[PDB]
Amino acid sequence: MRNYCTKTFGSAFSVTVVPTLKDNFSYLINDHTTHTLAAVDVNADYKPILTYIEEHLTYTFSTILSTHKHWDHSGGNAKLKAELVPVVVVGGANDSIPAVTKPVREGDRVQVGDLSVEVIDAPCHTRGHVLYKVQHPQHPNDGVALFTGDTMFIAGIGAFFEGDEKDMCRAMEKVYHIHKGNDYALDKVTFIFPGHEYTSGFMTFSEKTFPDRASDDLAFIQAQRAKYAAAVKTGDPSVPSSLAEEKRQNLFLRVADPAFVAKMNQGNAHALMMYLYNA
Ligand SMILES: [Zn+2]
Ligand SMILES: [Zn+2]
Repeated sequence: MRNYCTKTFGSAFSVTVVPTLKDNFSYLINDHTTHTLAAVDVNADYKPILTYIEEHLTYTFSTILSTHKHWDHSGGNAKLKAELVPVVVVGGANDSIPAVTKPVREGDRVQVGDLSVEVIDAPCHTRGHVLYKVQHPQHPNDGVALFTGDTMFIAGIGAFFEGDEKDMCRAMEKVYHIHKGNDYALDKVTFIFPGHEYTSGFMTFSEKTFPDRASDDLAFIQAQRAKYAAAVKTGDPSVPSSLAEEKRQNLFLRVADPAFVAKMNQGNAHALMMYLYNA
């Protein structure tokens, strides 16, 4: 009973949230200016992507991007590529991603049609995990899609399978400061597309752990939590949240704000990250 939904960025591009496996999200990027399609985090259960393109939609389907190596994110790369181009498979250089033809590292960009895809290194959950920051260079104010895989979820973070709290702090610092160059004007139009529907458990955590009961961020967390749960209730994805929203509701991301670190009073940022991870 899990539905797709589609997030649109002005007239420039769209991102379709495709529920896969039990709780995974794969994504379809659609560049409207050139009719070019790309998939993110294709696993064994890739047919829902085709059914969407199929039912809902002259198209070039040119790229697959993998946030990290884990099978529930890359297990469909080869099988999806086989049909039938050429299909470029993008993945972080240090994750040895199945079927990769474009290994990438921090600062690299690839084009999907006229869209730019910028790569951010985020080792922790895997040694080679990356994030993909997608936008239209000629339409920067229409917003940004950020694909976070298993590094960041709504109100949450992934397990540190191949790394540690220092690695996650660095990842949170990068995400937090993406838009420093524009005085965070684009935070409100930057949308977060994570690996899984884990929003429920993490929002319950944010609501319980938020330290300042006098702030309206508590009321905000509460309203957001209910909002996401009602979506999940109708089959709708909880995702995406905006980066502006995450900066309020995601306590792990807020480790990148020194005032929040001081308010939590659980040691320095590294200590606090470990405190939150262990709670
Ligand atoms: Zn993973
Ligand atoms: Zn995963």
